[PDB]
Amino acid sequence: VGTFKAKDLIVTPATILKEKPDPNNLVFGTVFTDHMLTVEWSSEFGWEKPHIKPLQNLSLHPGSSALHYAVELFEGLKAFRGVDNKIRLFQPNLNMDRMYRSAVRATLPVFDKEELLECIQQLVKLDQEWVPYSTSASLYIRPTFIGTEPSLGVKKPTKALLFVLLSPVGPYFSSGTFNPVSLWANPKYVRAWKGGTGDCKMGGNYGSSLFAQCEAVDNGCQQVLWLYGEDHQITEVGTMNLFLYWINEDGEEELATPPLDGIILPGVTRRCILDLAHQWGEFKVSERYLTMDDLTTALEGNRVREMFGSGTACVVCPVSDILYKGETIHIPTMENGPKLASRILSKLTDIQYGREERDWTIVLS
Amino acid sequence: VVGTFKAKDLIVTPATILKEKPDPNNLVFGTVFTDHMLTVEWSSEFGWEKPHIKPLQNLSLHPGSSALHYAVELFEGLKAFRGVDNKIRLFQPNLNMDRMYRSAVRATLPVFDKEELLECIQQLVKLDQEWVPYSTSASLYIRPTFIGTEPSLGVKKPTKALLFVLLSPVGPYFSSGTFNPVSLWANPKYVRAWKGGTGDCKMGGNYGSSLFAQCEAVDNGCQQVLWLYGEDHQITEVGTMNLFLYWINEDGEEELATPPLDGIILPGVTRRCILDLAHQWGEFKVSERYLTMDDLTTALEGNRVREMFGSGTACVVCPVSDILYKGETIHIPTMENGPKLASRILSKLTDIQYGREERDWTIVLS
Ligand SMILES: CCCc1cc(=O)n2nc(NCc3c(F)cc(Cl)cc3F)c(C#N)c2[nH]1
Ligand SMILES: CCCc1cc(=O)n2nc(NCc3c(F)cc(Cl)cc3F)c(C#N)c2[nH]1
Ligand SMILES: *Cc1c(COP(=O)(O)O)cnc(C)c1O
Ligand SMILES: *Cc1c(COP(=O)(O)O)cnc(C)c1O
Ligand SMILES: [Mg+2]
Repeated sequence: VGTFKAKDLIVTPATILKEKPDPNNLVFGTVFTDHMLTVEWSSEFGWEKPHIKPLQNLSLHPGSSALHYAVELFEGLKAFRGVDNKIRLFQPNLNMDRMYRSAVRATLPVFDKEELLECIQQLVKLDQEWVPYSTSASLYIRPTFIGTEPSLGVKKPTKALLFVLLSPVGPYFSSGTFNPVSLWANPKYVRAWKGGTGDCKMGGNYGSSLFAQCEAVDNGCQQVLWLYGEDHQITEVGTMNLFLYWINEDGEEELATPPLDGIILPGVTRRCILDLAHQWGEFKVSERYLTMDDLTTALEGNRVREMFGSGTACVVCPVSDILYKGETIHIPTMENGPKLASRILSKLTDIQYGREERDWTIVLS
Repeated sequence: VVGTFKAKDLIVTPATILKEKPDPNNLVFGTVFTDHMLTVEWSSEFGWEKPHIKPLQNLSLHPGSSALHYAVELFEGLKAFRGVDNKIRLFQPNLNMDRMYRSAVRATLPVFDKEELLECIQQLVKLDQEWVPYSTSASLYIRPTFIGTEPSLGVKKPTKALLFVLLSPVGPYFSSGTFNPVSLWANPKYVRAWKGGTGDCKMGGNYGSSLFAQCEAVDNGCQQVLWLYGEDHQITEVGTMNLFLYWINEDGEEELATPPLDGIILPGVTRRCILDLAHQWGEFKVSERYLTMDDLTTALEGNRVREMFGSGTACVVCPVSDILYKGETIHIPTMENGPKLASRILSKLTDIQYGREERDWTIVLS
């Protein structure tokens, strides 16, 4: 039981460097930088020294448990080139906390969160010219942790690989504006269950999503609204946390989001939005159950203001419609500004690009 | 695009150095691999490439491959058996091809021609046929595997995939080669699968989530997990195996019971074979029915339980001796009852697998 250390980094620079992309023509998660971080683990010898080396294919035994039994987890965070040309990470300690917690739940080996964050800092530093020269683009950082056990028994792995990829990305939507989405709400598909891994960023949570999203697209919708339970609770939207801004049953202005009862991924963006809403103290902030009946009752009383997803790749993604029980239900998000969604995006973007000082950002090592 | 690969297009790159075969008595499940593997690449742009049989070697995967990030992956498990007549047989391999195809559609992995995949698997086993053990208690495990190799990090249907097949010689699941009854850990805190989920498919995402509960079982002195579901603590599966209960039921009737295929149970090939045999014998009631922990503890207090066992490909029939539940150890008298039915099932399935009797369930290697 132990950790790799950043002071042990072995750095092998690429001798052929790739052209950087146009920061205005960027598709999320498609372009990769020159270098990656890799760290090997075995039960026999523990953590090997960490390597920063050229981006390359992984060489994996075909029996590797990541390939058979989804022994795998990941993270997602961003580096931003500030208005002052200082590169900043955003809330990276929250990602290290979540990745450590996911590793325990996956039965992958633990590591020192500060050692991994310093290894990520050194990788971004080497590839810093990849952090785009744009106030609407960023560098996506993908820490990934896989079982590489070369045996077909279903068991805790005795071999693993932790690696980090970098990808320059633009706005999630090419327009760089709000592209409000239609949601497909079919209770036939359930993303997560009590006693499952839905509250960890484990790869096994995401395999089911593709089929339901393909069905959404066949029915003229862009994303899945994940429903849970006999009362059709609204939980998450695609790969994003779900917020509802409304007048509640008590006549109170409220920002509501489902609570962390085991079927909700505790998003870093979700945490930030709840912290902002509590700080502003302008309306009620509630982690509470929201059902489709709660929503349709509110819509018929003109009580709904905004619905939006939260997540790293999109930040704030408004919802305009839900298809449920054969009816298209309009959500008036875009007819209400969307004032709160816009205020949140502006605040987070100002912090990310260093337009205001914050404890939420760390300058590049 | 090429809609499916064909076996007639197989490219064979033989290994030039062959490995020493293992002792068929000293085999740990899924640890030893044969000389060759099958690989077939797919892209949305061009469809399926030609299939390759080549030496076992590492895969070269883009680190963004969706199998590694979002568990875009599934597998199968089936066996080849060297008969008492030295003919190698497969056991209902078309059921595995059907299950794998159905899982691929649910995963959004590309379709393939099930007959062409089975012919490629036959050619791979034929090349590595000396790996099929010279033992009536050992077999060759076949692991078809299908992974998303999409390099991009969006959560989306893959535009690149790899279908591959590994072979692994395996002995009895336990080195003793006799029944090693297990103790089960029953904790309703963890759930394997749920209604609206993918528990009825061999998708890798069903297994990664299970390891934590298995580790908790082991540190509480148990070998396997009894998977509970719902407010009434339905008993569903035992480890990675289907669950059978042989008992006198609530109505006083001798009964072999197993949970029903309601979407949270893997539809095991061994499970369906056991139900088919039990219906054919007609010596007791055969029921696909819900079973709860209360049903089981009530039966045990009434001395109504005869045998409990798992069914699956790697073990065939795996008896259960004990369950740890609500802080108490509950003895299951499987081994004090022979176990007569478990032994009879094992003997019948092994007689079919090793060609001691003719069966529509076996196919001789082409
Ligand atoms: C898994 C981590 C990487 C990642 C991959 C991926 O494919 N997506 N897609 C995202 N947004 C699509 C989307 C939308 F555009 C709108 C709504 Cl309401 C809901 C929604 F999910 C986001 C985000 N944020 C994201 N992140
Ligand atoms: C996933 C497919 C490959 C595979 C991997 C693996 O680790 N196992 N372990 C198995 N048997 C352990 C076990 C037991 F020994 C006894 C009982 Cl009651 C329940 C049980 F699961 C079996 C079987 N059959 C199996 N198959
Ligand atoms: C990552 C993730 C979230 C939250 O994303 P953040 O980028 O941490 O805000 C929500 N739901 C799912 C399924 C996720 O994978
Ligand atoms: C593979 C598997 C079984 C057994 O299926 P067979 O086709 O008999 O090998 C049972 N339960 C689970 C969860 C499985 O993965
Ligand atoms: Mg054909």
